Amino acid sequence: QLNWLHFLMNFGNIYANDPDANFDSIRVDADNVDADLLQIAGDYLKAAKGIHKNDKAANDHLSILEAWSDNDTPYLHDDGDNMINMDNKLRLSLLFSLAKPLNQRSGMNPLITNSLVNRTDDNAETAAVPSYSFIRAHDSEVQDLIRDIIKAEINPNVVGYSFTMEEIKKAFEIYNKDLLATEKKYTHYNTALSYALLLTNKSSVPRVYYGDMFTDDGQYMAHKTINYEAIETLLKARIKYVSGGQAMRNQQVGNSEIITSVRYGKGALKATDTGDRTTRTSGVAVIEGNNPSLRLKASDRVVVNMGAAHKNQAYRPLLLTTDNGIKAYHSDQEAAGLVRYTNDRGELIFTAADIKGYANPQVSGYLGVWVPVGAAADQDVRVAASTAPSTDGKSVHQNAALDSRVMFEGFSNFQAFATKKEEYTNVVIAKNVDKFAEWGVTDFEMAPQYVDGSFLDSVIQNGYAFTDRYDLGISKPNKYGTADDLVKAIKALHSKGIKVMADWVP
Ligand SMILES: [Mg+2]
Repeated sequence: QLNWLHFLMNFGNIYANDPDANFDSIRVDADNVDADLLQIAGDYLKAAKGIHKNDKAANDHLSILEAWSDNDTPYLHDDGDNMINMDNKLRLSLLFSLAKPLNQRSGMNPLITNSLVNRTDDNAETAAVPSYSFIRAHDSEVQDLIRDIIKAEINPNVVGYSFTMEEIKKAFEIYNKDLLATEKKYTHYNTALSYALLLTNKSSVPRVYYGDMFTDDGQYMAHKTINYEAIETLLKARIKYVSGGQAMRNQQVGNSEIITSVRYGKGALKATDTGDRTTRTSGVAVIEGNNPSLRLKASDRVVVNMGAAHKNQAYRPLLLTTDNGIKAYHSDQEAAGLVRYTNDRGELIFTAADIKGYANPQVSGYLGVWVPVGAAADQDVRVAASTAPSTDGKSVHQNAALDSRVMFEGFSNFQAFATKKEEYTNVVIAKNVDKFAEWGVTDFEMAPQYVDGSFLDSVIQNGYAFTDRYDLGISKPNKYGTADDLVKAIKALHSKGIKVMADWVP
């Protein structure tokens, strides 16, 4: 229903008499999506928000399709890029090359080529097709893993997803211990390696999942994951360093392989571009392996071309793999003891002294990330959207301005129920908006707000009549707080210029 969409996009106007309390954008939350409905949703955004006119209008109302497939990408593209779809091939490359157990783990080449964008050499001012990229989401796998854990370790007779509260309790004890284990029976390997690629890739809007920075269970933002520090470090570095063209390479070395991923720096689309002073102190190198047994030969070298702005230059680590986890460096001074140089050609050179396989709770393989020395404390290589008219018939354009955005899926289906007002998700969001701004979050994907411990979207969406979808914590609190708490959260995100995405189930 399009009149329910109209209500959601005017919730601030209708409930609060306050346009600053309106949602900015739409998550089209499908089973199957009819192409006709995608066209009508696009028509709403063009008529109401003028997204066809220029990138500033489009990027202030950036809307997505969630249909668990790539299938609608051609139709969305042909209909004028009025919303962006997921890059499902890249998600599957991250899952199989990095996250899977060793006996199912793919070679690393798909991380480069098995995507909407072949990132071997991505030098485009504007990518052909816009997208968002992610590794996990609220319904990507946890419900399945909790079922697997209960079936294997607690109750082998369980039918479907019909669990007792005590079964889910016990299953999360096992799940949470597995997150902290080197040898993982259930949970994903190499989360930080997946985020290092997601947050340095060109030509996609990355979406960070709440449950990769905080525990999937327990109170909102109460318990940081072991990967919180690595992911926060990458998010802050993305603002400061991540710009320009991309090169990805895949080298056989010793008994295994590595990939390299380079961004040339702001104002350098090609490896030959020299750019300006800001190009010199931006860009990044990511080095990854997915094999804990990786050992380089004494003669093995990994030569990493940083681009023509980076000849004869000091580099320092951002993230390095250690025996026990990942060390983060928060300044040039903190990394002073590990400075290395590019040569006359702008190449970093790594050896067995730098790269080997590790097995720890965060890494199954290898991660190293390097940034140029000398960035100002306030350096920000993001760019604002153009107000010049769009001239190709498309609304959303995957250019440097869209690449500057970060989406945050700001909920877990398995969050604990608040025991006091201070624990309500929407109260906590309002209190912590400075943190989302620090991370470069531009688009905040909120939980469904209408009026329950269900963790299956199927059960939730079946459990509420069409009138229930107008009750956004109004008749009684939703799981996330009162309607007034929702209004305050939307206004708080707007106070930092962060856009807020409504969950629209057609
Ligand atoms: Mg969905």
